[PDB]
Amino acid sequence: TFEEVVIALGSNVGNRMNNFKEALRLMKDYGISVTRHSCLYETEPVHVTDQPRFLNAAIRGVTKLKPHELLNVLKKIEKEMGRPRPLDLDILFYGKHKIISDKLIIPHERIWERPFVLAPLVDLLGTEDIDNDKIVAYWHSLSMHSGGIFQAWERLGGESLLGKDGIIQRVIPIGDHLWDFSKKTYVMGILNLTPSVDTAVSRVRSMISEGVDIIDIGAISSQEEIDRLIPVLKVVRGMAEMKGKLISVDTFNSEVALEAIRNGADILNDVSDENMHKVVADSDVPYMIMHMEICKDVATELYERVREAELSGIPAWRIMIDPGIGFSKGIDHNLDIVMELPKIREEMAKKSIGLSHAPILIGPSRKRFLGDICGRPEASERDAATVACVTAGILKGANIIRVHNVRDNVDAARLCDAMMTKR
Repeated sequence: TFEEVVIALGSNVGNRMNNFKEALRLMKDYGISVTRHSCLYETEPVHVTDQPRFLNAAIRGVTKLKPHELLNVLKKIEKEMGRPRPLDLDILFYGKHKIISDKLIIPHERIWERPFVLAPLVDLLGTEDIDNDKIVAYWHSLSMHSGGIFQAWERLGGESLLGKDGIIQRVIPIGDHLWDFSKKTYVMGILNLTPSVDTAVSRVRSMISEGVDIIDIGAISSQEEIDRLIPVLKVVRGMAEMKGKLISVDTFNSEVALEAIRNGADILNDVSDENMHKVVADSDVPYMIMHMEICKDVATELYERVREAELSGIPAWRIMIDPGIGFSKGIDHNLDIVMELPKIREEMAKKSIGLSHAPILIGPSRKRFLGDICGRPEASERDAATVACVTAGILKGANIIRVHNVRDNVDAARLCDAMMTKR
């Protein structure tokens, strides 16, 4: 009926991400249902060349098509996009057993010595979830030196391969650029619209001189919200000071999402509408999702929502995570999220290793819990507590911090990044 497959994607030709976007469409139409996307990888060349760097990924899906039928749809997509060849599609795994034909070694022995194949492969697999992931145990056993796919990766260098002096980098695509949200801590400054246009621009100008990276503009009724957001969105986007800076926008209203994307919003931050998945699917914008036994609860809660999002055509490689600090009505839960960020990632890794590597944004800034712990009932008096909390979260792995006081938190990010530099 349906056989589970894993296909690798590779491109260093044209708009590399357009090729991957196109391949994913033609895969759907020609009878391939993609259930899981890997993270995106940008691989350095291991020899001297003037060629562009490769973008490498992998997908996992169900298909009726037989091996030779499937291979021919991939060869078809390859030629059809080609009218040098833009896009490599390779079958990594078909069903449960090794296939051999004239040219069809599935899985080829090369995949256990290619980090740009193995890293994205690993992301499609959970470390536990054996209950619901029956086919994976077989893939593991097709490894040439045993210990599963996971130990093949480890043999190559595992996660040590990504980072400072890395062969290869996990990257998030934002329009025409690739951002490595793991290379340093990115600081997202809050610009709130209910505490006008001229104040907004001077706020932003100040955040930019304070060291900010990303501007979070957040504003309920579908038109009221368009009327407040879109004008300042337009202005902020045009600012000369905002060249090569990102803008996230905070909404749950698909119509605000669509209008914001159209008007220069780089990241869309949902907090929760089935129209939304569709808006974010047509677009090329990163999709940040917020969370609604704490580690396990947050992991699985998040996972369920990412599985939903992948299935509705939103790859995991442009999905970002906020565990939702300071929505929990209590101290102990908020401290856990910050201090147990690596544990949340293990719990995510159990269902999806890819999601375990997704960039994580924390927003502790002047939340009540800092107040209750430090005796700061005035929000504005909670900045020193916020620097401390943000320093903890970065040390426990956070990649983005959502802050009110840009300068003080930037000083903390710059220091955390110097401290965590391996030396």
